[PDB]
Amino acid sequence: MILDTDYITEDGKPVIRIFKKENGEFKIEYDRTFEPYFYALLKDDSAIEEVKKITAERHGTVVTVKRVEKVQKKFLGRPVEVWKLYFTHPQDQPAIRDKIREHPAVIDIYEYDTPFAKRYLIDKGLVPMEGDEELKMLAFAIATLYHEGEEFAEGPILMISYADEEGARVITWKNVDLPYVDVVSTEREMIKRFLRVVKEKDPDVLITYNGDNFDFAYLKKRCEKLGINFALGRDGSEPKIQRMGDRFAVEVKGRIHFDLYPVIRRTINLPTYTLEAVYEAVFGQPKEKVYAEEITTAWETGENLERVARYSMEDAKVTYELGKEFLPMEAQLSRLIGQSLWDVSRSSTGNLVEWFLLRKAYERNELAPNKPDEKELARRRQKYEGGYVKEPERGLWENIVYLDFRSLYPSIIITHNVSPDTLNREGCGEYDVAPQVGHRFCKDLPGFIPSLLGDLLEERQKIKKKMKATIDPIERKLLDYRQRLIKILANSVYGHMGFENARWYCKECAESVTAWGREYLTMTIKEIEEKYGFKVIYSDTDGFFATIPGADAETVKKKAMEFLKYINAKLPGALELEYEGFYKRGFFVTKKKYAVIDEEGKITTRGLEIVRRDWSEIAKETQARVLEALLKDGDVEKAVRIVKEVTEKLSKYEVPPEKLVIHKQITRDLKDYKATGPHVAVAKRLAARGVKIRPGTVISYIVLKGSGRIGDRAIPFDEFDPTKHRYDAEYYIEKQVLPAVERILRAFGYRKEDLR
DNA sequence: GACCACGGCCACA
DNA sequence: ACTGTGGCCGTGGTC
Ligand SMILES: [Mg+2]
Ligand SMILES: [Mg+2]
Ligand SMILES: [Mg+2]
Ligand SMILES: [Mg+2]
Ligand SMILES: [Mg+2]
Repeated sequence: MILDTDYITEDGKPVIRIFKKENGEFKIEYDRTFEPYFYALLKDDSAIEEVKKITAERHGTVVTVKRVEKVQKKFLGRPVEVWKLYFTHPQDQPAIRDKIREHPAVIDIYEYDTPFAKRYLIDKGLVPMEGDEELKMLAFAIATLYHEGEEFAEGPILMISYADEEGARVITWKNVDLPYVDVVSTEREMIKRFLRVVKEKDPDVLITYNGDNFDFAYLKKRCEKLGINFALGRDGSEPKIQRMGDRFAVEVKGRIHFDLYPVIRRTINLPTYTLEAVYEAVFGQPKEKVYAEEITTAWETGENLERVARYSMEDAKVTYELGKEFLPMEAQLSRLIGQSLWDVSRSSTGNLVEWFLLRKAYERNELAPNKPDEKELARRRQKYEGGYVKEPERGLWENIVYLDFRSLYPSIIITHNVSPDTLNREGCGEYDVAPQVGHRFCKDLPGFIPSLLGDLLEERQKIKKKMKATIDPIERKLLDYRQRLIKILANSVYGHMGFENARWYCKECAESVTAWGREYLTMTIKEIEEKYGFKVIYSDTDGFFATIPGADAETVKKKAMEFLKYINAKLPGALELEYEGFYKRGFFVTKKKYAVIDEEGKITTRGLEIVRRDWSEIAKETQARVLEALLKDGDVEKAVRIVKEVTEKLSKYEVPPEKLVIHKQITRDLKDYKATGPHVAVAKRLAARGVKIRPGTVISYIVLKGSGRIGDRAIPFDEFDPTKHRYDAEYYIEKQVLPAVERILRAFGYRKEDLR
């Protein structure tokens, strides 16, 4: 199983290292033959001699062009004659590429910025994380001595915890009498001890939670001060720091540092992403938090260090469990993209399609288009039309079915051969024409994008079959991961075609896809109402809810089964309207806000406040209860009882203040805010007391009793003292709870007055 | 100083 | 930095 790749230098020449795990043991393959290269497009091939003599400067050494090969690749499906420029070392390309672009006779250079070791995974057609090879893992967290107004890592590391299959344990340089605590003297002896434990266990994966930004950085600083060789690398190297936009990530050569924080950021949507919050969300059991002030006071008085030892042990223990939950799927995603788990677990879904496409393009000798320059980025701000959204037949409904298209946009791309290399291609013998936008798409040959999407969705269906037949339990959920990941990857290809900074940007393709989706959807909505007598209640991009007025459920079910047969014969190619589900009732508020109820009894909520992070828990709780009271029982008078009870509780300040917290993210530099809402009024006051407020910070505030601007009297919930503060009951009654339940109960003639 | 457009956040498909 | 479509509110600007 390939685990990562990099390269070292030997007498100037680069050497690819493939970090594998084969037949139970770690091993390193070395390749001294792979040469670095990029392509160049010339006016006349004669100029190759002027450019083969281009020169530049790096490391006090002159970078020159090794050799040049003339090759034929495709660019936009067209036969193009390009010049392959080889170099001796990867670091030659930055030093000389910009000087090459500016030569008179070069139209453009391509694929000039692909990391050498990632280039290798592609050019050699190798796949990380392939095989049944099981990986030995190890989580670790640290405790620190924090004082306000101190430099980062001014204080020592107090505890180092680690967990795996064998259990959780804490090293610490003070006596705590707990069976899982290993005591040493000095923190230098705990760090060397941790190195001893990691080196002995030789784990394939080191799982942290924000170890990209705290744990490894703190360990580094301490190791510099105490003169410790912090050689976690399987080659004996120290952790390597890379830039991650305005952040950092840490490599451990020969291993996979799997930081769970970015992974869980994208995979789960939570109000706050503390280790304790994420653990409760994922496993249903709560995790207790002890704070830095608690930890420092415990360490310097020597008292109650055992609860700090328990916190550190749990940090590692729960970090191992989340590692086991989130790693296998991310290892399947690594397999799909053809990039290392370290990279993929730190990449956006938008970044990954480029890597997948890059690999496919190389498979098909297709010259990857360059990333856009800033002038083209401005030509790419033209907008287009998206999905059709119907104003819901606002109110409550009976016996409704949801019909949705199977992968509407991929079906469209495949069926009509939508690709930048098929758009308005001249001299074809068969075309399809997009509605409204009128873009013609050649069909003589399958295009780049439709070929991959077909291979992808074909593979996904193969996977799902072998899965349902698989006789191994792990391989089952592995295959389950692969096909689930293929579905997400398929429907990010449309988003790519419209993305500002996408290599295969094609606005004409992107708007042709949405145009076809709107035609097909509004057509089926027309046919189901006219031919079959339904009424479409609400329709977003690729589906709709509908029923037959004053009709049975069995009548709605069977007749809808009929309409599916009728409409799927009318639908061309891979388009397919399917029967997603039946629901006994459903309330529809506005566009993007509804909630339906199974005949088994499960409620599904969409877009309403119940699903919103930035709404108080008391409002979401109470609205939920009002939904159940209606969808489950039609008890319009139980719903009003709920609201009157809740408002009475708030007015008596009887509601737990924990339910009144509002979570809003910071998205930019506070310098750059033009409008200051309450959460950025809190933030600006926090930074004024020296708190790091970066993009991503989840402000969590409460509104205290008073008058005037909400922001002027909102405080962080970190600082709510029920003996020194009264929350603003009037705000949470009148500006949170009532407005949320009222949008629903207005359909039955209830004003906010009727809800007390 | 009542009325409102709207930065700004997050949801949906 | 995957897309477009959309609801909602605290805030300050407006005649
Ligand atoms: Mg790497
Ligand atoms: Mg930490
Ligand atoms: Mg058509
Ligand atoms: Mg955009
Ligand atoms: Mg829909």
